Amino acid sequence: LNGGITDMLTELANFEKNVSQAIHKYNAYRKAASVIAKYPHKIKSGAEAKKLPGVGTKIAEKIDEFLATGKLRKLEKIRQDDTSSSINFLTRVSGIGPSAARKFVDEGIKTLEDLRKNEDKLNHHQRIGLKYFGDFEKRIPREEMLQMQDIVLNEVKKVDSEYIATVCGSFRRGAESSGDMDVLLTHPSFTSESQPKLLHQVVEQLQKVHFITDTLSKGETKFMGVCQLPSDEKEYPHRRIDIRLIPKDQYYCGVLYFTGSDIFNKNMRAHALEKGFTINEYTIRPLGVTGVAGEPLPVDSEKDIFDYIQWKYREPKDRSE
DNA sequence: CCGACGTCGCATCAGC
DNA sequence: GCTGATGCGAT
DNA sequence: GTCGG
Ligand SMILES: [Mg+2]
Ligand SMILES: [Mg+2]
Ligand code: NA
Ligand code: NA
Repeated sequence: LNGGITDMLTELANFEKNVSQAIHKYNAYRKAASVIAKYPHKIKSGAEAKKLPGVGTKIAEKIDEFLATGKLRKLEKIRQDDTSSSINFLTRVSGIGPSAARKFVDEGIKTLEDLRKNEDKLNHHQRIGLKYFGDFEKRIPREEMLQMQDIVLNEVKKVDSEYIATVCGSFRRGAESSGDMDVLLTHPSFTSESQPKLLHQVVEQLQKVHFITDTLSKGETKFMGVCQLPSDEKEYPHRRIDIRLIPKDQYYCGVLYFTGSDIFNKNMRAHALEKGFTINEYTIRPLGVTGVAGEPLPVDSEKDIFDYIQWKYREPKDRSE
């Protein structure tokens, strides 16, 4: 329908974020690319697009140009630019954002090769991003995700049978593949102000059984790293895994948010707002007579939240929006 | 015309 | 050495 | 870049 338009907008989005360092323009282009991707008609003019929320004058004009010529002069130019295309490209390495990408490129470090020759200039996260550059862009079929979940539940329950662990993200919604694995962890000993080894013990056991292979970051509540399923057949790609330790009374807010989708949480938070409730990742709080958030409300399941805002409990599988 | 546009854990930097 | 700022990746 | 107070 409109793939050349949404690809153009997304390509424009990356340059804003990665090259121009204009995060708000990057979000503007993505919002336009979104509303256009969900629009069930081949767009015939910019004015037609201008009607969607998030498509403004400049994007209307760009669609017009793309439609008359099949390209954008500005995009063609930026694509052929050595500095800018390299800056944009290097940011595909996890841990290299717009600012590290610019410094590298300033000093002639432009490709994954140049990064290979220059490990001493790279921090821990950046080497791991480089090391698994290829793997980190592969998707994870559900079947692998299920084997990954097997290992995670087994090993956590093994460390202490009173842990509760839930694998969230698109996997929880029954998606056919996933980009990474997001595990939320709680324990009856952990509430609000309340060991700082409850997370460490889990990471430890999963390294012990060679499931977790590398660490990007780890503190007392959040872990970010890499894992790989065990292999005379072909080895599995290395995967991103995050592990979060959330207090008991915030756990179900956490589970809901990190189940997504993006848009579902958008809509739900919005519907929530009009019923005079505000839901963040931690709490659901009732907005008082003048806009004052009061106390976090007691929550013991996902359903509890869904009740408060008089919404119908939704299965994770119907949470695209 | 002009400000908002998400918010925060962790790693690491800049400054004292 | 410590403190607060900044960069990054993110439902 | 778009929106909206
Ligand atoms: Mg026990
Ligand atoms: Mg994730
Ligand atoms: Na519009
Ligand atoms: Na990156």
